[PDB]
Amino acid sequence: AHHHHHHKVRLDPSRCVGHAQCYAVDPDLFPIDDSGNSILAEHEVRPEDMQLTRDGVAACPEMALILEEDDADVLHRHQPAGSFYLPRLEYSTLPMAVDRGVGWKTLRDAGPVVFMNGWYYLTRREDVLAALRNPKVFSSRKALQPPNPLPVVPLAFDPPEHTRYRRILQPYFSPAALSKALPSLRRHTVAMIDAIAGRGECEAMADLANLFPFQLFLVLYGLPLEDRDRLIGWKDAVIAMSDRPHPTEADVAAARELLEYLTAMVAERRRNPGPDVLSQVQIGEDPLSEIEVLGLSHLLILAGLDTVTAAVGFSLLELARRPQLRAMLRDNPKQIRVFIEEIVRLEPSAPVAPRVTTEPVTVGGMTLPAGSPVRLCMAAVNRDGSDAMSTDELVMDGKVHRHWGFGGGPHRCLGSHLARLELTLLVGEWLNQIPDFELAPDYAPEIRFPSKSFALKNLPLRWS
Ligand code: HEM
Ligand code: F3S
Ligand code: NI
Ligand code: NI
Ligand code: NI
Ligand code: NI
Ligand code: NI
Ligand code: NI
Repeated sequence: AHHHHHHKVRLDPSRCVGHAQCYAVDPDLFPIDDSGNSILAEHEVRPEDMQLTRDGVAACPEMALILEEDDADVLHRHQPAGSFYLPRLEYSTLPMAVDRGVGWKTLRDAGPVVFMNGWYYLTRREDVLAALRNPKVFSSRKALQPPNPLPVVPLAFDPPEHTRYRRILQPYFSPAALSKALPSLRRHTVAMIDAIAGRGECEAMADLANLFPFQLFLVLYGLPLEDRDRLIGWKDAVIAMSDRPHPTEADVAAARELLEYLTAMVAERRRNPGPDVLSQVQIGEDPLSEIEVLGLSHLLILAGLDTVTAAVGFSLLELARRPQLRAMLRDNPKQIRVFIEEIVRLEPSAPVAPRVTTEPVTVGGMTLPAGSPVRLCMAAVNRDGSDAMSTDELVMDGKVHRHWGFGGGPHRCLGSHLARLELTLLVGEWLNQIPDFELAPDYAPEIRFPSKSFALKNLPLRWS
């Protein structure tokens, strides 16, 4: 018994991509810099800190924190294809509409690699996590730019270009940076909840979730608040047309009007820079060009808003069904954060990441030729059952869980800190003013499937 070995924890710097989940477990044990990346220095773990240290190590989706036995001494020194049968499924008949767990289980069980409708889906954690970390082989640039001259900054870039974009942009998107915005975001969120509360009922998607992200976006980036509904309209049309081989005249015009609006905004920020993000990325040691900030602005609008909308809906749905959970969470920011992580783990708004391979690669004993289109199944991995943080159930055990709902590897969601901030604000201020509410009768929650959204079609709520 009494040979109790002590432990040390260290950071593998090549694995950290700044998820900052470790910091959420304990900010003093797991410090981060102004870009949201761990600055933990290797050290002996105090016996009283062992459980929180294990929790932080368990929270990192890149496995970048390593706990090892502190056992160095004078003797023990520490040095400083086989598969030819391709499974095929039809995407559109996966059982997704009612229960994502049943849907991803159907896909997972067909095999490590499943061909559906032109794409190779990688369904298994080993392959997905490895592929996310291997941008040389699994390229984002080859997959994620429409043949559109406006660069999709930073989504459609590989290292080293991608690395520069992340170095430049992460200081503006970190927990430290966004904390300065929180009084503003909280004030606007309180106002939105107050508009809802006095009604006694809503259809939460159309009435709140569809509006809340763009409202806060305008506040964050200093855009005119009266432009919200025009901008939502443009966003909705440009999202809808991305799937269309032959966009309508209304589609083309919507895209043109959004481009013209953002072009004028970006040019004005370059002429008269203020203490805002879109101004400041355009000056300093390594400036972004106007076209780069324009591409970034389009990406934030088209990818950072409907994702939060969808997560709002799932958050309110689950609270509506669970009265005792509502009561625990109210005025409980630490457990609200636990809850929001479970919602993103179980109902990630972008459940797969597309890539194109640059060289042959063997996955599941199967070799995929160079140039293969590949979808990495984050959502399925989040539910693969391989540990207690990976079930199909909502798990409220007081701990921050690792998951891949915000992606992983270098493209890990740039807005992940913001998404968590907005979702925890919403849940907290909803429960503050609307502690008890229920689903309207005869409601069955479903997503629209197959489609470009994994969000609830609607969410009818009622209260007194
Ligand atoms: C719950 C809400 C959100 C979820 C589930 C989500 C999910 C994701 C995922 C999985 C990726 C990686 C895609 C890939 O590897 O190809 C990603 C990338 C990205 N997301 Fe988020 N997102 C959310 C909210 C936001 C917000 C609020 C913003 C900013 C306003 C945003 C901006 C971005 C950007 C700029 C990237 C590209 C990062 C890069 O390629 O380096 N997202 N998102
Ligand atoms: S910030 Fe922390 S959660 Fe992981 S990716 Fe870096 S050690
Ligand atoms: Ni002993
Ligand atoms: Ni002894
Ligand atoms: Ni001792
Ligand atoms: Ni040990
Ligand atoms: Ni050792
Ligand atoms: Ni030993």
